[PDB]
Amino acid sequence: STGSATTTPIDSLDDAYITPVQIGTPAQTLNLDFDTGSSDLWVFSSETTASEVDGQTIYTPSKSTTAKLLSGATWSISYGDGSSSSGDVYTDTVSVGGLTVTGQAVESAKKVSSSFTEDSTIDGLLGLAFSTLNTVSPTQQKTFFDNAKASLDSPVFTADLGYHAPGTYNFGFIDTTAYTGSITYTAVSTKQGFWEWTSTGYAVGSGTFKSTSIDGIADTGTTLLYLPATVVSAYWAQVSGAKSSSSVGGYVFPCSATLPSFTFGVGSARIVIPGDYIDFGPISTGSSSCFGGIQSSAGIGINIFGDVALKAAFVVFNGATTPTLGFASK
Repeated sequence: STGSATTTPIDSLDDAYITPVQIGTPAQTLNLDFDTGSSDLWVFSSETTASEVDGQTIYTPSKSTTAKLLSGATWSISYGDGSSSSGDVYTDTVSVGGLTVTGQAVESAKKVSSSFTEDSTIDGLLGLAFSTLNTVSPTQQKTFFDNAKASLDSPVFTADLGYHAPGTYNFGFIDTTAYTGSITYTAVSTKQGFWEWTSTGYAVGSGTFKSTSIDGIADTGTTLLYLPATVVSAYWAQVSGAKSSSSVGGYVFPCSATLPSFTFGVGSARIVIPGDYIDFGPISTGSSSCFGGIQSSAGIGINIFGDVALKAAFVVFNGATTPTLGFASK
């Protein structure tokens, strides 16, 4: 089997991407944030505290003839941005782009933090990291990809995120029309539950490439590119007037600037992020200070190749017995 679904930016900045997902019988379609940095499929639901729902579409398990309470199971998750959610668990039929999993754990939110409530465009998350990170207790549950893997033509999914435009998540096949050149594959460590890999270095603009190992995670659920402070300082030093602002929470730059590109290494290959992809617009409406798309990871504990980086590439998440990641230009 295969599946193919379009993923769409939630706003004009590409702050996140939503992909329609069919849950239950008859289908209830929710728009979920596919997140290769986490491993829970959770949804706004008929059980979510009413004051914490503001415009989202909810899953109502009582209206699904295939929903079954997973008795005793609870879940609770906290994300790197400080947001969180928790609740109970149903199993139900879940389909993405024509690919169907029966008995998928659908984690029904009883509580969500304010940032979820305040984002009316995201009806939940669909985790695509390794199932060892799944938070369901006392019986850990498998991700959608893990449940589908055996049925797929090839044990892979691909992320093809657009810049200010829709893109595609494919399951079970590699669309050879979706990228240019060849795909360069690189080793993955699953020891932290992430799609964790080592970039071979970077360049700023037309500058010379610096060979240096940068361990980080391919995370479709993180908006920006978070890298060591040395790398980020070297980037922003090429932008007149750019500075790190503790009050804003990162590097800002004059909105009048033209930003240089940023290149990262994948083995001997190179992925170029155009300068425009690094512009996240005014810090507040009408400001001439703009927020940068490359930020320091110093406070996180891990480097994160988020959407800023991934949308410059066609990315293969290879879930073979030994997982690997592939990157191609497009």
